[PDB]
Amino acid sequence: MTEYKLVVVGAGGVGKSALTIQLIQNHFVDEYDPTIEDSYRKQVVIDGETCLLDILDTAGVEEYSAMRDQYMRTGEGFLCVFAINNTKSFEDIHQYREQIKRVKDSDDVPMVLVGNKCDLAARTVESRQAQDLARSYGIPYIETSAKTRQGVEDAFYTLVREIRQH
Ligand SMILES: Nc1nc2c(ncn2[C@@H]2O[C@H](COP(=O)(O)OP(=O)(O)NP(=O)(O)O)[C@@H](O)[C@H]2O)c(=O)[nH]1
Ligand SMILES: [Ca+2]
Ligand SMILES: [Mg+2]
Ligand SMILES: [Mg+2]
Repeated sequence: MTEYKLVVVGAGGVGKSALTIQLIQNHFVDEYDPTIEDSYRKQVVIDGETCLLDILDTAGVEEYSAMRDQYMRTGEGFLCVFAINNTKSFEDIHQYREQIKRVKDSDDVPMVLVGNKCDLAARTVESRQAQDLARSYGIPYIETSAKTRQGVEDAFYTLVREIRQH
């Protein structure tokens, strides 16, 4: 049926893999195993439409992000993830937005800004600060927790709804 190619990007350790695995496999990965490039596929019904989700989980660690650019080129929408307890990952979003623009050769790419680890209390990125960044990009800001599942489905489904507006 209809297929949506989603790509999850962001700094190392922000929770890209945990988010993807929680969405697809329904469990929380507690350990930290740096990702090279992994893909997941699953048939789901989103807003009444039966579709195929192809999610590319990318590397956030520089040393493991070799051919990242090439893997991303096929993506139709991107989840730009940072962790609410990692100010540097939030400041890093700028770099991922630029990479996406290069990979897609477009300044109009479906995207969603995601502030992950919202279950943690050492918050250094306030909601309003992220809402403002998202507003400047003209995209939605959603907070998530791969641990509790809060906002996880919302984040991924919202990205699909953004692709549909493209
Ligand atoms: N409390 C909490 N921990 C989280 C959350 N998401 C991820 N983590 C934890 O953060 C660590 C890194 O998560 P991981 O998904 O591997 O991050 P990544 O962005 O995929 N890293 P990499 O880019 O190297 O592939 C793990 O110990 C994981 O359990 C969350 O929502 N809440
Ligand atoms: Ca391990
Ligand atoms: Mg990972
Ligand atoms: Mg501050």
